[PDB]
Amino acid sequence: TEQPNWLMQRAQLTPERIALIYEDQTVTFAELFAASKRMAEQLAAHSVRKGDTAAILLQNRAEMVYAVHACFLLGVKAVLLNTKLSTHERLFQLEDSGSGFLLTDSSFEKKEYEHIVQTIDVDELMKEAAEEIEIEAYMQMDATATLMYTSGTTGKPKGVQQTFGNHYFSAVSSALNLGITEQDRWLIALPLFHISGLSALFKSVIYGMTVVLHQRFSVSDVLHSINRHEVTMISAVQTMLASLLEETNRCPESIRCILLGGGPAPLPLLEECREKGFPVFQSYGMTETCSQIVTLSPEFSMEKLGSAGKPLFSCEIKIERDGQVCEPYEHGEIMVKGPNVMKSYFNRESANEASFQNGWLKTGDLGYLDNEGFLYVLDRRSDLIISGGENIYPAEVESVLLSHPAVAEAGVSGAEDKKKVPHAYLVLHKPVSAGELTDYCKERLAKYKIPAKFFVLDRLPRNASNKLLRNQLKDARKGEL
Amino acid sequence: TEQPNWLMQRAQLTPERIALIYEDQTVTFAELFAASKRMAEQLAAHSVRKGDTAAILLQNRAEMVYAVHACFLLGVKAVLLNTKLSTHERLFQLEDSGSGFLLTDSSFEKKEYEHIVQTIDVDELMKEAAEEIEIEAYMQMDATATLMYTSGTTGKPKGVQQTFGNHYFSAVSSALNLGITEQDRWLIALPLFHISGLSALFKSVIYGMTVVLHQRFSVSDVLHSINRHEVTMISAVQTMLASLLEETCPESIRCILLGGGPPLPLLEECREKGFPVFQSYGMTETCSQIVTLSPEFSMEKLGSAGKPLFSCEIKIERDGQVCEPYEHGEIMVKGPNVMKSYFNRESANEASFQNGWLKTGDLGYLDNEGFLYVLDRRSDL
Ligand SMILES: Nc1ncnc2c1ncn2[C@@H]1O[C@H](COP(=O)(O)O)[C@@H](O)[C@H]1O
Ligand SMILES: Nc1ncnc2c1ncn2[C@@H]1O[C@H](COP(=O)(O)O)[C@@H](O)[C@H]1O
Ligand SMILES: [Cl-]
Ligand SMILES: [Cl-]
Ligand SMILES: [Cl-]
Ligand SMILES: [Cl-]
Repeated sequence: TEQPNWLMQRAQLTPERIALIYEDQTVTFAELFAASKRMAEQLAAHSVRKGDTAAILLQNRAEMVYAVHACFLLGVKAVLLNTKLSTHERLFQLEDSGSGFLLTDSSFEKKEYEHIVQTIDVDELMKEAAEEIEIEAYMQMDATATLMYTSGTTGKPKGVQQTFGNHYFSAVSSALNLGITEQDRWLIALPLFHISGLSALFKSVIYGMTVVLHQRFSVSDVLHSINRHEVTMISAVQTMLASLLEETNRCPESIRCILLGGGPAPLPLLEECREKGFPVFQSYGMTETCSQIVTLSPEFSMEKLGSAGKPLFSCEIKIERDGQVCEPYEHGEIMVKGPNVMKSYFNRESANEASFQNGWLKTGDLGYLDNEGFLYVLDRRSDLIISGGENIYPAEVESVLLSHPAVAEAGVSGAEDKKKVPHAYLVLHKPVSAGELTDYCKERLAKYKIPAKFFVLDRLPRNASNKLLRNQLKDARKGEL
Repeated sequence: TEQPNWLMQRAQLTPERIALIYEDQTVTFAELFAASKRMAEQLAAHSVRKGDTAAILLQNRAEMVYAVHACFLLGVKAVLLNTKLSTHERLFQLEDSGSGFLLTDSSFEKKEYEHIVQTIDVDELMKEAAEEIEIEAYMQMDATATLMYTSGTTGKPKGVQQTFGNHYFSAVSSALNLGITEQDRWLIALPLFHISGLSALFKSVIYGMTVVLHQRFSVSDVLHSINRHEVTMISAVQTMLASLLEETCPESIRCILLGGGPPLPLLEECREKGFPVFQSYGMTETCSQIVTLSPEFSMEKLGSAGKPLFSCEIKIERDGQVCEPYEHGEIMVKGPNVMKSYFNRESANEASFQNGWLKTGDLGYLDNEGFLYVLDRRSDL
């Protein structure tokens, strides 16, 4: 039911291992526990009470790391806010979460939220003095540690309640998938308010592993940093990976693991990764699962094109259609289970009752398993297009459209015909003929899947997580033929 | 509260990794799961049902490993009997544990136990046909997996109830401690009925790590195995460590896990000849080690057990209050790898547990830097 605070214990065990390398600075676990302890004392001074909820609105900085751990030490549910949310979107999550506080800095417009929560400035806060406190030495495994909002393109975002046990099991289960050395160091250049970034902070204290932290992704800063600090592990999305490949001949020899999240990698991209010696682990997972729950090892990259792999140890997946488990290759909804799967959505009775079934979580993702149990992810249930009687998965068409030389971004929505039909929306680099494109699709897609008409834009309607909002491409800009 | 069966999931994930190296043979996890499922189907034919208690009396053999897993797959508590005990020490434990079965072989006299339990001969048992069964695909974390008796110099042995949870957390904590590698291989030449040998079996299937198994310890056979199979981890008692060092330390070996008492002569020859020896403190109650001392500290934290594994806790108490460094007191352990309760010992359970902590019955102190020094059991003084 409880473990010692990971940071306190990590500090007690290996006080002088590096916890955080951030720009110039290095921070030891002892230092990090010290920083975090005093920040907790300062928050304690501003009336932040055990059992409260503080929201965090910060770019990737050492202070954000301290704030997360400080909340832990005070016993305060931490809400991680996407910094690219609109003012309105932030306000909703502040209200919905029941935050009493917003810990932000001068880089945001604090006063915009003062009317609903007690705003606090990470840097103005740190200067202060306060009565020292006796910290929570124990984490309760079933307590909500962090709340994180989903960013699906359907509906109002849901707060995922992630327990200390969730995070612990995520970290452990991942180490059994990837192994762990004392020489391991992990580069995080993704936001810490997304679970790919946040979970690394917990991997760190639990493994006693250094996290090298970048505020943003810039390929040269990362490559330098990789070499300056002997980085063995990096987390990436497809675009960060594409950039690493074009900026290198071979893969930096320090790197032993590239954890690719977000979506599949197109066949040419992986094939070069194998050629240039890039050890790419593809993965599937979500906010609901506290980072990855399924992974594919490099040695299966080409052999299992399009697969997210197999579940981590202690975890399970299955595929279901109307209450019944699906045969191999039969499309259905992906369901997940394991000690890393979230408690429940916060304050969402309807979604909870609908998304759970006997300890399994319904992910909202469509997919299937092949005979060996590898998982293939189709994309969201909600974006399904039944054109004929048959199903159309937008991610499939977008993929074929995107692989074209002249296509920059592709989006597929289901319009109407006296028979729903598929429409494409292409951002372009070069110009491209609708005949030149229809025949690219002809070669690569069943006829009924191919986009009826084509539209063109300069940008496609994305939410604050860069996710394509399909319901809304009707419309923005002008499309020809 | 539940995990899929470690062996089943491990066989699903990496079917052809080597589970077991024993003598000639090697057994893949797919094979280990097939063998353990078969044996479990054969036990079921002999009326061994879910919720029963089976004792196991065997030397280190591949067949013992199957038996352990067959119990898990059946939902059957496994009692591991020390083969070097007297028959009556064994009969006491069979009665105490409520075993309905004893799995053993020709090496032992079955007729010596059958007036109390049904006896089953592992090798005859295997030769038999059996209908297929629906195995137990989940381990409940809070259920007893194995019952293992205390080697009590302090009176009547107690059955340590070791949960699936305890074993898992023990294996996970140790990994956080030592690190784990695909290339890692662990040699066991110690008895499987002691927790030090048993726990490798669980490490094996949770990590997906090969265990190199050895019926007994003979320096020549062990060093030949170490090299032929590139062992990286090995579990050893004080005696075995003297014997191996006297015959020279293989580059292949990365960790030597030492168990039992704390010898200033001994350790430096290890450092010199190049032995990465990890000193440790554990008990049956903690389902393996709960404290370890890295080689980086042998000199000079002399006489120290080391520091608690992650998730695990160590304090030192006298009267009913916390001692200070370095003031002596009774060592008390705590953590998810620590046994819940002794089997059918109401008095000893309240005696031994003060608020989530286990009174260890050993005395010791912590230094300024919080390392553990273990002195002697409080009993004799
Ligand atoms: N490997 C993958 N392949 C396809 N879709 C993915 C993959 N990983 C994540 N996703 C999508 O991203 C969602 C998780 O979103 P988030 O909570 O924002 O990380 C999942 O439900 C999937 O729909
Ligand atoms: N390094 C050590 N120093 C002192 N006593 C030990 C050490 N290792 C094990 N023991 C004793 O062995 C007991 C458990 O032995 P066993 O239950 O047979 O594993 C512990 O309670 C300790 O008292
Ligand atoms: Cl380590
Ligand atoms: Cl639930
Ligand atoms: Cl025999
Ligand atoms: Cl071999």
